[PDB]
Amino acid sequence: SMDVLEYFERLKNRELAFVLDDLQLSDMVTRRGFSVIPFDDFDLAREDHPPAFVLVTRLDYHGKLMQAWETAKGISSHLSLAKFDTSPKSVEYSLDQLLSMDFAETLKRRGDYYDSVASTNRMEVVTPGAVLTCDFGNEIEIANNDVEMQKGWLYSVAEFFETSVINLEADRSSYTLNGDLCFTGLIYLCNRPDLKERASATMDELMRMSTRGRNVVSFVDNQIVRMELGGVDMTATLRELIVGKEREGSSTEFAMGCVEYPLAQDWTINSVMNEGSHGIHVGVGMGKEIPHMDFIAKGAELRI
Ligand SMILES: [Zn+2]
Ligand SMILES: [Zn+2]
Repeated sequence: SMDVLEYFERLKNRELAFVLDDLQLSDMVTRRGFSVIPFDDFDLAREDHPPAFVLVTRLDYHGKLMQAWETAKGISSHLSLAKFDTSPKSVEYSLDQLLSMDFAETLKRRGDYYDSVASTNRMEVVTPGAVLTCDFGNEIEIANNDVEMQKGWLYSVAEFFETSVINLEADRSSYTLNGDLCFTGLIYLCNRPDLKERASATMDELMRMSTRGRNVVSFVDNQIVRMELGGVDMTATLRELIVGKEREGSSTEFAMGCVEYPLAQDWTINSVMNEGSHGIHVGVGMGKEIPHMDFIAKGAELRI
């Protein structure tokens, strides 16, 4: 059972089997010094298989990987970009971001942030013109927090870049949000091709707006009640895409990014890498009938 830092040092040193699902992306990966093997040729089931990094670009392959979880018997994480933007531009950006960052530095902030959620009942997020409060319940649901990677467990890399609390069982099974959050940009995640066809165009509009000025999201009783992007109120567009669907405005994720990205971020690119941006991000939607939006505030400071 390999240690997480042991895993990523090998990733930095190109000592991992790079499993790839779209071979048209092979040249960009091999140009970065990795030996690539197609997805359908790597035996995740064999226990002696070498420690692997899987890049899933396609939703059908994202499903094939999920089919192999209970059968997996070795060491593997995977960067799942199938549910975000899967263009070469997004893929090159995601890999450049991952391969440039300081992993050990990221994992300790992550460890420290979990040392903060467990102890405290209240968190205050201060952004330039806003303050957000988070009241953790007595029973919080969290994303996998293993620091030594277990055998047969398919780790999503992203969960190594953030400390994430989520309201999965019910609307407020873990935490409640009241107040405002001024954020930098956003990403959005869709689990189905049906949803991605409907919302992607709109969500990309919202992302580009986020570059044009003040971004602010407001919560009352853990329900999103206002969404300002580029200094303009878009709450009407928010309601059209959440009303009458799933839990509507219920916040679904409260998480803390732990990555000091050395390379410039691009907030027009819907890549999961941006969710790990050092700071705070809030989640709305489950990616089923509403895209799971993540309003990400970078330089945000925390208060207990
Ligand atoms: Zn998150
Ligand atoms: Zn999220």
